[PDB]
This record gives sequence, C-alpha cells and structure tokens, in this order.
Amino acid sequence: AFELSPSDLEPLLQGACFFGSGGGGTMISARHLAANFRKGDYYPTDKVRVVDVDEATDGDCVMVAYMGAPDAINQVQWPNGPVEAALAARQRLESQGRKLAYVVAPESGALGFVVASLVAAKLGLAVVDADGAGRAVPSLPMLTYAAAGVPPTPAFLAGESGLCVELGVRMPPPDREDISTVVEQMLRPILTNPQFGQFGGLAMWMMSPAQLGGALPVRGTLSRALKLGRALQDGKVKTAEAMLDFLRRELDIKGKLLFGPATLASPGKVVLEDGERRCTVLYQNESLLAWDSALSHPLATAPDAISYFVEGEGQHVFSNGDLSGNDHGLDPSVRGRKAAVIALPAAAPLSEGLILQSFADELAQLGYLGPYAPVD
Amino acid sequence: AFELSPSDLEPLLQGACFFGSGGGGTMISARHLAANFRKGDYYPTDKVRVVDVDEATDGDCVMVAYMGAPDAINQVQWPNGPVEAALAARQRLESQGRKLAYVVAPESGALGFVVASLVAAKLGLAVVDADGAGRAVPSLPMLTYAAAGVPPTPAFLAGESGLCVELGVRMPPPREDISTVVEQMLRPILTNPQFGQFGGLAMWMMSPAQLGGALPVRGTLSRALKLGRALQDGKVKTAEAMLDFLRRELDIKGKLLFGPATLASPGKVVLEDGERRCTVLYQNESLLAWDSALSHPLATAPDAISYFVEGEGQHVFSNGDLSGNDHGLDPSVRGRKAAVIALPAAAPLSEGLILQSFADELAQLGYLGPYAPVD
Repeated sequence: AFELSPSDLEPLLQGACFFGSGGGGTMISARHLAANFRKGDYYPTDKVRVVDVDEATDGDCVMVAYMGAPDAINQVQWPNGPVEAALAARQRLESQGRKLAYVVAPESGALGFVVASLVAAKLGLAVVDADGAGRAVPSLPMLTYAAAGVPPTPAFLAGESGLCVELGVRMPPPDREDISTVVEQMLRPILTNPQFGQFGGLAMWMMSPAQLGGALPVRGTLSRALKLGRALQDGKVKTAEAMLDFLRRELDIKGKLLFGPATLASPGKVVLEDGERRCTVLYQNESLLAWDSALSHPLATAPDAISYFVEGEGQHVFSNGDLSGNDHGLDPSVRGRKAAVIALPAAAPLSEGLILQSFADELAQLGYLGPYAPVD
Repeated sequence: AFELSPSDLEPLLQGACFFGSGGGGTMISARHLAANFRKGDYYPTDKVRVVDVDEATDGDCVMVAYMGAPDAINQVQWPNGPVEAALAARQRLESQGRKLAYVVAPESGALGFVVASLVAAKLGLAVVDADGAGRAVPSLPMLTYAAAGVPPTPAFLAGESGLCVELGVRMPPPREDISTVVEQMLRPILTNPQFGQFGGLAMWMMSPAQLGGALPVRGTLSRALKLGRALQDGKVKTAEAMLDFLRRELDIKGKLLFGPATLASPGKVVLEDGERRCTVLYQNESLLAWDSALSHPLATAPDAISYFVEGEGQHVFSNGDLSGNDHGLDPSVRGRKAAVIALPAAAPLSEGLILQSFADELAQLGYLGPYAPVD
C-alpha cells in the first residue's frame, strides 16, 4: 500500500515506542540500526514496501525480530541475525515449494517495526502493516499469533556471523503449559550460549496467506506508529493534554490520563511524585501495572498500554529502557521535566479470550490477581 | 549377526558397567528397564538383533540414549523418551526417502547398550555392535562420532509422555567444536519443566558409509556381554582372575592400579590399603587415580579406570552404584576388599582431536600433565 524511506524510520520508532507500553526495545538500539539504512552493498534498496494484511497474498509470511539482552542489542549496527533467521525461513519455505514474501513485527515497539523493515529491504520482501498486539508484551502467548494457533516452530535463531539454530517443539497430548510459553522458555536460554552473546535474530510463525487474517487481527499498527511519530518529531505534541487530543482526533484513540504530569523520581519500577501523591509503574520490560499509593486497586493494568509522556521540549516518549540514564540513573533529558502516565485501551482482540487469560497469568506472577478493568 | 534375549541383559549391563570407566549410567537404572523387557503390550518381541558395523548396510543408523539427571532417570521403567526420539529420526529420514534401520549406543556403559537394545526391539531396528569410545565419557567431543565429523543435528530430545524437541545447529568459521556447542544447548533444554531434568536423545544420524568411519571402536557390546556372562557364571571372583580373563579371553592387557583394599565413606572415591591411599576422581566417569605417595597420577583418561570388588556377588559398580545406605556406601561393598584396574585406551582415543578433548577435560580437574598410557 505504501513505502518507507530512511528518514521515515526516526518518526516510526518514536511512535512505536509510545505504543510499546514501556517495552518493545529501546529507541537507542532502533536508532543505531536505522542510522545505517541506505542503498548500498548491504541494502540493495532505499525503500521499504509496506502492505496491508489483505494485500499480503503473493506468498508466505514470517514473524521476525531481535531477542535477548538489550545491553547486547544496543551494540548492533546491522541486523545480521534477523536477516539470517528470515533467510533460514525462506529457504525452508522454498524447500516446501512456497515463496517467502512477507515479514511482520511481533509487536509494537521501537525495534519491532525497524527490524522487520530492514530485513524486508535486505531480502526484497514486504512488511505487513500490523503486529501481534498493537503493544509490546513480556511473552509470546500474549501475541495474537499464539491465540490464532499458528505453529510456533520451526523457530530460527541466528547470530551475527553465520551461526543459525533451529528449534522444533511438539507438545504431548493435553492431560500442560501453552506451547508458545514452552518455546520461549527454550529459545531464551539458547541465546545465553557463548556463540550468540546473549542475543540473536528470531524467525518463527511462518504463515500462508490463509492464516494471516485470523493471525493478525490488530492492523494498521505500523502506519499509526508513523503518523504519531511524525507529529512528535514535528513538535506538534509537547504536552500530555496535546497527546490525548492528537490520539483522539487523529488516531481515534481515547487514552486516559492516569497520573501527573509529575516529576520522575530516581530509581523493576519507576516512581512519580505529585506533591504527596505517588504513582508506581511496575514493569518486566513492558509496563504492566500503575499503582497510586492512596488506592487499593491499580490505576491501570495490561492488556491496556501504560506509557509515559515527558512534557517540554525534546524527547517526549520513552521505553523503560530509554528512561535509564547517567543523571540520577535517569536520562539527563528527563531529569527536570514533568512526566505523565497515559493508559491506552487495549485493542479488542486482547480484551478477551485466550489472550486475556494469558495476560491475567502474567499479572498474577506480579501479584495482581484481580479482574481486567478496561480504562475505557 | 546374533540376537539377544531378555535373560542376556543382566550379563550385558554388568560387563558394560565394567567397561564404563566408572560412568555410563547406573546398573540399577539399567536393571529397571531390563526388568520389563518381554513380549507384551510395549515390546512386540523378546529378541534383539545385533549386527557388526560392516554388516549394518540395509539402512541408516542413529545414536540413541538417555541424557540428564541420574536421579530422574533411575525412576523410569520404560524407555519412552529414547524410543520417541528414535521414532522422530525414522520419520525425518523417511520423509527424505531413506530408511532408518539401526541404532547405536553412544558409549560403553550399563545404560548405553540396554537403552539402544530396547529401542531397537521396540521399533524393529537392529543395534550396532560398537559405541563411540569403548568406555563412558563425560562429554560429546570425546566420542568418535564427533571426531569423525558426523553432523550432530538434527538432534531429537523426547520426554516420556509425548514431548519432542528438535535442535538444528549450523555454525560459521573460523569458537569451539560443534559437538560441544550442541551439548551446551541440549542439556539446558532438558532442565525445562516439560522434560523434568532428563530425556531421550537421538542424534548423529549416519549412512552405512559414514557408520564405518564414525565407528572405529567395535565389538564393544558383545565384548560387554562376554565379560558379563563370565561374571554371572562365577568365572572371575578376584582382580587377579579379572586381569587374567581380560587377557586370555578379550586380548586386553589391563593394569592393577591399587588394592585389594577397603573403600571409604564420604566427586571422589577413596581406598585404603594399610598405610597407602588411592583416590579416584570422577564427574560421573572416573577420570583420574591418585596414590597419596606419588606426585604423578596412577592413571588418567582416556585409559579406563574401573573397580572390582572381590568375594561373592556384585564385582562391578559405576561410581553411582557405590552410593548406598550403609556407611553411605552399598551395604555389600564395605565388607569386601576392592581393587582399581586401569584399562588401556582404544587406539582411536589416544590420538588427534579426541586426545586433546580428554586433555581439556582433565585440565579443568587440575591435571595439566600429558597423557601417560598405562600400556
């Protein structure tokens, strides 16, 4: 439907970061990768073709991404791992008489769309304007791919030199954890192997055009990330109120102001104080809960997204990783500016069924065993 | 070439235990599995076809075994895991227009040959009379399959209830050995809750042509059965007799390192003979033997280090089989005097890459000296 250019990666990652609910990869590593995107030896093209789910019909699709420790990922310059993983998936599809023609980010976040875009440009594929949740999630069963029941394996993990590992999982008949969870439980340790270096490219959930539809119910996530990013980069939204206005009027999203704007205190949680009024946002990577000291129930809970907005001039959106810095352990920029916490209503496919249960389980591990209470 | 019957498994695991250099799986876990070997609902036959390496030409072969925690493994009664892993290999090969006709143990040991034999009878395959070392080994690179460059993956790990995982590894040049990398990934997978610390393993798929080169140490299964039978028929009751038997019947020039002597209570095993003391160091397999009075070890891997308890009854024990309820030892151990015997390594183990693999292992245990063949 449309195409991306190198200059579109900056606003894209910005918007995606805000839709990442605190997780989804740091803008730092996203910028590191985007800085080298330009036609040349490595990238045969400068343009990235992006198609809608209903257009992705001339071949099969696969989810592609980076997985592992951010510390290691923040050092990457080129996406060798993801490119190599997607190539393994393409080769397998070729051996089965099919053509790999599409890649897709697993979730919404600074890295997700960028990685998928770079891989597509590198292999001559098209990236789907969609992802598994419309937000960033701590684990695989929270993505629509898992709910739709797309076989998770063969899964491909790849290094930056040429190391490639394949993983296949067959669960025994129900008598039992989610197959997605099991796969994730086995993939992550493999990346701790010296050959990987705590991170690596991932390629899984290969799909035929038939599976795509039900597998990707949350759509237009890449384009909305780009539209918001452009407005951010252009300085059209410098206040929490302006962010809510933009979301409502331009993206038809009714976000809720959970707290602030207040001051971010020095540090998995981040605290904000508004004069004898404390708010604590709990996160694994992604923010999952927001607590007001004075209330027995949380302000918001996943699947609803929880995102920060730092008012003033400069970077307005940050992932939890991006907030960490050299000042008081906080980024020197955030130190001194008023920050707010915004909740975004989860997209419909996440608000019920297996995905919701998956979220309840994750939250249960974090101590919240109440029901899902839509901010909307 | 020949068939095994249920009554042949006891002798087999006993003789194999002795050629296990202290490791290769416990005799108790091996006995748990063999005790249930009979035609019935699980096994379609009481026979186990065993073939020579140059005789295994009617199809491909694959290494098969149990991997993981001894505590969890010795609780099993049927080789579901290895059987399922072998099955996954057969269908992969079949999907590629090839036939899986054989299985082979990875090493000599109480569990090795027994698991391979039960898998074979279960799936209608034959077991190859050989293993990758002629002894039990601590890690994959010390096996001839690794030295031969047989691709390790696809590797299949299977649980006892239907769980089946596949691992594939393709590396780049110019880093460790692929065997080592594969093992470092295979093991953590088994610690996953779905596996419960252990599992069945099928890897190093081979064509008849690859089999030959990959398996230079041969006749180890029948070699194990031959000794085990001798042990069971009361033909060898002393270390002296054992040394004699190995020489006359198996053409093996063994060496008495220490004893007969008494065992100690509290990975090391100590023996005391009057004023002298011998300590055998082990992970699972015994790797070094020390005499408190000598600055150099009495023996070192690749040479096998094995025990022989004199008297009537059980003469062979893996390090794991010695742990008991008496003084921390097996009730029947303490009362009798035991000896430590070293078996010269098979030629393929005392040279090239496999030798260096043994050196690195030994180094991590403190011994940075060179290999000194007992023979």
